[PDB]
Amino acid sequence: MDDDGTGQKQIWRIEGSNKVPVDPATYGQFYGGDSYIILYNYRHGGRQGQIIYNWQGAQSTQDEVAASAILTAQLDEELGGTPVQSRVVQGKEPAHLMSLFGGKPMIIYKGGTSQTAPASTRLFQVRANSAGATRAVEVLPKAGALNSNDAFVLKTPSAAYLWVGTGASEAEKTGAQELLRVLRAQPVQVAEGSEPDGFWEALGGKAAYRTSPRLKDKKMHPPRLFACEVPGELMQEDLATDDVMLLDTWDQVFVWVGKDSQEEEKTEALTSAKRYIETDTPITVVKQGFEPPSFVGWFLGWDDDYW
Repeated sequence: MDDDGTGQKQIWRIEGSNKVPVDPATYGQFYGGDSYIILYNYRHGGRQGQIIYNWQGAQSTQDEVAASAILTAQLDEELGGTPVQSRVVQGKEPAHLMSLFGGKPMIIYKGGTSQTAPASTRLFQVRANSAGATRAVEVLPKAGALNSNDAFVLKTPSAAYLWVGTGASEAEKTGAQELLRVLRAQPVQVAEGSEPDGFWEALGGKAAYRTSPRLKDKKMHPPRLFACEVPGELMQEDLATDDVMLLDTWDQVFVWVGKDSQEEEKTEALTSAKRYIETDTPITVVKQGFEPPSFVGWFLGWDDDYW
């Protein structure tokens, strides 16, 4: 798709069985535990058209999802079934959808509706893909949560650190700032290995986080997650508990084993890992629930309570 995503849009959130208008002041912010609908109006090649994006966060419950069905179909009917439908999952947003925010990052708040209240020790992971689309995701305000490849955003109602990774980009730098903007707070530009005392004091305590040689390093052979090749941003949900996943991080290959996978799966997973390499490196095996900081690092906004 080629449109610049600066057309007139409207954004509802699924609340029970209805869609309720989201504050236009806050378009671009999204609760991860909530589904949304975006009527996007655009003119292009002399012809107007509409796009319905049906966004659904990672924590979004099945009843929410099922309700967005009726809602979408209704909305669609109202407009005379002309708009182009597209259901989207947190992290698999197409370029177009990510451009709908005038360059601003998509920020995703932990929690959502059932509207909760935001715990003001709150960590935010900030990652950009190749094309620059930037996502700002809220992780648990712990300490082993950080990684060198990203920029991160801390907050206490006292201090507000913009933690930079050594493999972070300007696009990742910017978006952290743009978050702080929305978050109404004043930054303190930290780098990796130059943290104040109060830093780790807010994280709960210093702990050697999601770090590695390929996560640390600067000039990016990107990560590549295979089931037994997952497209888009590498999410925790991407990890089917009844499967073995290959995570090739280029100078390392992991073999993530799902809790409920059969044996022969792990057995040829490994076999496949070996043939995958030798047809142009550690083959570290990791079990579900037992994820080393070096594994979890590559994922966008990992939860430990997740399962």
